[PDB]
Amino acid sequence: GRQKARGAATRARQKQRASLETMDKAVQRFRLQNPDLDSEALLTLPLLQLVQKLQSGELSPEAVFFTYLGKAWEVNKGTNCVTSYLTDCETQLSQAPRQGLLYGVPVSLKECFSYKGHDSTLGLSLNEGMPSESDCVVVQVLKLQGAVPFVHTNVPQSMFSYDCSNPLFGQTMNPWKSSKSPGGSSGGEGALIGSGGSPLGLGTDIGGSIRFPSAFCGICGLKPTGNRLSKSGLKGCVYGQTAVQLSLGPMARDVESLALCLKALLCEHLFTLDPTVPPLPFREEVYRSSRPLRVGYYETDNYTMPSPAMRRALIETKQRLEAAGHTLIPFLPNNIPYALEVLSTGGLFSDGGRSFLQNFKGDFVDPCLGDLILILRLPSWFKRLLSLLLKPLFPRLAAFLNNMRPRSAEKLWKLQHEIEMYRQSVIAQWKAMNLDVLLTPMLGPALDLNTPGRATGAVSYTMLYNCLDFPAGVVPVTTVTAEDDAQMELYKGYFGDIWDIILKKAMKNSVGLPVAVQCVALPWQEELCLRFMREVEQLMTPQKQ
Amino acid sequence: GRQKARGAATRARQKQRASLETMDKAVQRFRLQNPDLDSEALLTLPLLQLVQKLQSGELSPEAVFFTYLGKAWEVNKGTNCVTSYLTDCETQLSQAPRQGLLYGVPVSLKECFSYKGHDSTLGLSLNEGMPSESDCVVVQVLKLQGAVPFVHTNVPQSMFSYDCSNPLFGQTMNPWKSSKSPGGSSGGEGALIGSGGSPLGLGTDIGGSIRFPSAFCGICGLKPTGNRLSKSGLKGCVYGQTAVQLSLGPMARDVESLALCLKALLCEHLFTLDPTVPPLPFREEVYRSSRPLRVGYYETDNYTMPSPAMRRALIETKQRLEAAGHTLIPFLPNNIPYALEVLSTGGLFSDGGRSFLQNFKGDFVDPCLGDLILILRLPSWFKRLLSLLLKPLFPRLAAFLNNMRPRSAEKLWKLQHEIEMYRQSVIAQWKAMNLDVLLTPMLGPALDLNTPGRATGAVSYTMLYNCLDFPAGVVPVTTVTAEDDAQMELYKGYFGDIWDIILKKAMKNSVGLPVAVQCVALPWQEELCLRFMREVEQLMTPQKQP
Ligand SMILES: *[C@](O)(CCCCCCc1ccccc1)c1ncc(-c2ccccn2)o1
Ligand SMILES: *[C@](O)(CCCCCCc1ccccc1)c1ncc(-c2ccccn2)o1
Ligand SMILES: [Cl-]
Repeated sequence: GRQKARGAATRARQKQRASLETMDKAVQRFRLQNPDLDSEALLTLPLLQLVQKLQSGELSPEAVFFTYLGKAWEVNKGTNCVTSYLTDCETQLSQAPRQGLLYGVPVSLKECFSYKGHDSTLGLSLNEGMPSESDCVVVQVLKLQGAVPFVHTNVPQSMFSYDCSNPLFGQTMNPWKSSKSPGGSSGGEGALIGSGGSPLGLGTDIGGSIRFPSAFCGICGLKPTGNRLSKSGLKGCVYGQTAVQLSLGPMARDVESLALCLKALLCEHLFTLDPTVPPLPFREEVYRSSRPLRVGYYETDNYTMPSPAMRRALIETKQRLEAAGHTLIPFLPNNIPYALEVLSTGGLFSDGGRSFLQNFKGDFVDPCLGDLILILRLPSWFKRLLSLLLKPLFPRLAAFLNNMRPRSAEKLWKLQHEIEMYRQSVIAQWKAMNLDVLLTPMLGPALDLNTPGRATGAVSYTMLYNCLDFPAGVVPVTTVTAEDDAQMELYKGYFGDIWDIILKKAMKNSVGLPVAVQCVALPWQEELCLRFMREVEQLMTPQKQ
Repeated sequence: GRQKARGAATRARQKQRASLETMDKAVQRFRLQNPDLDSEALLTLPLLQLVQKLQSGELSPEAVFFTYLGKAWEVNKGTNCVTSYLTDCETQLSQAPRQGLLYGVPVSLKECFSYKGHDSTLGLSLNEGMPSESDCVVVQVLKLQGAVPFVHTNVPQSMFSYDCSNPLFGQTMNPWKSSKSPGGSSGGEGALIGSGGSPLGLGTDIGGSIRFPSAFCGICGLKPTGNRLSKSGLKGCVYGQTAVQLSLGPMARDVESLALCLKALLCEHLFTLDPTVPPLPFREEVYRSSRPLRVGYYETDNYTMPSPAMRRALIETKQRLEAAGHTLIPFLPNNIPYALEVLSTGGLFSDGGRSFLQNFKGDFVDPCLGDLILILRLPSWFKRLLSLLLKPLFPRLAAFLNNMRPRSAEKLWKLQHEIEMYRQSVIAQWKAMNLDVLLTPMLGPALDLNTPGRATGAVSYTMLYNCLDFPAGVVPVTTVTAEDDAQMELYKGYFGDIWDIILKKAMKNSVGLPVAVQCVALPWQEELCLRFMREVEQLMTPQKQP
């Protein structure tokens, strides 16, 4: 029976179509009244300058809103990144608090950021036609800071994916190349911000879901420490999994934009609306520091062989940092295989997938999820026998499979404790070399559509820091050259298993696509992390001031 | 076989004896050289004044250290609160950083605060002769702030108890009345600080273990939000249970001492030594505020009927707050039975007790734990059958028994999510009435020895805030009167089960014993919480000296 799933799809498509139609009408009505508005001047302004002109009165909020609405609508045509037009938002426009740190700034939202009167489907049939009954906390704070949230953007079915397709709204494409994934689970945001259609957005990230789409689409993203920001009111599909913690964070065209966004969120409105978040205000002094940095670095995690473009990105950044006076120290977190295979996978799937799979009862399984659902459905004894068979030839596959089995509360306790010990073990490493920050590769360039679901190993660069729960952001530093792309033909991977084979093929045909590096700091050091991101932005892409 | 347990007891008792003997020799040697030191003047100084005089140079650190060491040794004689003399600590004395916020202050440590070269036994055989390899983080911070940690103090076997006895170092007694429990699991500290033998100490608290001993021994304690202070290096016996988190916090003779101790701990040293703790510095402006407060309150949680002393303590505090200009708003957190029976008990024993019971293999089970170990050992089906049998008669006993069973990772996720939602439910309730703070009763007067283990129900007043993970502190406000004590003979309890019956008997003969109220704020509001504790202290113990 798929009648219910087909009904949901038909309806979701109707709403998305209607929303885009409403956007078109609003944009045309505005343009007829403002024939002389220099829209490209306004669209190309960096957020900081846009904000200052909104604040001075030089730009009206309406001019900014409708110009950006027009561009969002245009870029959606080739990306399918927008799922819904947040229908209140013009009335919010007219009432945006004037002294707010984000006054007059349109902000895009990953679909799971609950918004009153709108579904947060996550691409699942069961969530369709169940509108949210209030704004989640961070949407409330944005609004109290004068921001104007205006679209929900697309995500892969269930959000447990670094691709971006679902059976409801379909497939989001990379704005730089249609055959490529925008990444995700925050892929809508990546596609939208990456093509100029929103100056600022929020995403979420449990295995790389802010960082993948940022990297793949050539923009900036920060995954803070999990509890730096509020997850109150967020839509999700598994509840009470605390071993590997969700984080929510900003995505934007530059580092300053992420900094401003954090500064606006980390205010009294957030702290009182959600007392469970520690009231740590944005430390501007740490963000603005120009002190030389002790920067740890690795060019590979020995788990996912990096692409030629990834490796060159890393070495060139290393080199410009050295040239600017920073100390670059080789550093690799210990026991990565164990963090990924036992701690991260086990933490994410301690119950064998059963809670997660309830979401798919009755539903279609998007092709971009691959065989994940098929695998999770297998009984525990079969996952185990399969694991023992695969171990000698494909130890990685064997490891994930074994750790995706159900267990007792007793074993989850043991797992939670190991996560905590691992965390302190890397902190210890870090302190022993006296690092300030850590520079790593970031998976790049964008994989072809429907391949992230088949290259699970490639999450190693990002998931490590979900497991450690350290702040981690990504900055675009280069684009893939023909030379980089030709060298993929020599890429073999460290394991030679199906994940390596698919990644080889998936990263081909990527000339001109953006490639990032990743910046990490210790827990609660989001300001230092951003300070480091700002430095990399400056040295590698000087033109983004 | 208890041959190993007996061996560990014999050794631990030798060490304790040797420790105390070393303390005596050091005290005697000092006193010989300082015949004209007014030790009572020095002992009776409040910590803030003591700190200032250490800081000016008017009192030497040696004077303060040895005078306090002498008092500790004296009060131990009738309390058995000291398990070990922290042997480095005279060398640390000589090297204590002069600009440190706690320069020259002797500090007592609950035995689970790891200290280089010493066991943290927790009263368990299996931890004896396994000396800690370094100081835990908060001990390091204390030392970097110029403090001088000097004794490990006693705890009930495993710490999972609000009495204070174990098979290794034995039973700690209340300094006010030796037939009474000092409370605990931080009972050593309560007994030591409560009789004058230490001006400041740190304890831990997962179900009330800072607040019970503070309340029972007539002193102050704060249980902060769990992750306000670093737990790195703390000794425990259950690993990876994150549903109901442990919290560490100060104990002292007044509120200002708690404030100073939090201020000294919340510095860059702690934050960089344990990056997992959010670097929230102590907000003095919030602590020193004298704004009128919206104070929620209840005289009873409808779970544990309060003793007459508890209820009067609560109403008199309510009344003085109103007299002082604060708004007192009736308020009771919703669904307390659920939070205690399902959320707290389940989170604490999600695995049916199996990890916890590992600690007791081969060991004696201290009488003061009651039947806890016997009940955890019971197979799951039998816990369940027993529970259905008890349900009609004793629903409370039935509930705990049912929620003490093992479950899957899947159900723990559901539970962890329920804890998180309940937390938000109470927060919403709290915001709906626009409270600043909450005033509740606090269990007591001190129960007789070996009865906390049989009055599990009486953790209701404190464990609620472990479950909610709100900062909660206790302040002494009155002592039990003849009239309060006479009225316990009419105490029936709300359930009439064996826990109500034992509490009635256990609080008997308590004239003169201290009785506290409890102060709560929202998560991360330790400064507001302490501000409110200060106000109750000012109104109810006006003769509490500066
Ligand atoms: C996003 O980070 C997910 C990226 C894809 C990670 C797949 C990891 C994996 C590991 C082992 C086996 C298979 C796959 C992301 N952002 C939000 C969420 C999310 C998911 C579910 C509930 C709430 N939030 O994932
Ligand atoms: C302390 O808070 C314990 C107070 C007693 C709580 C008993 C609650 C209970 C009993 C039976 C059934 C259900 C609930 C305290 N402080 C520290 C610790 C501790 C214990 C074990 C390991 C580490 N820390 O308990
Ligand atoms: Cl936290």
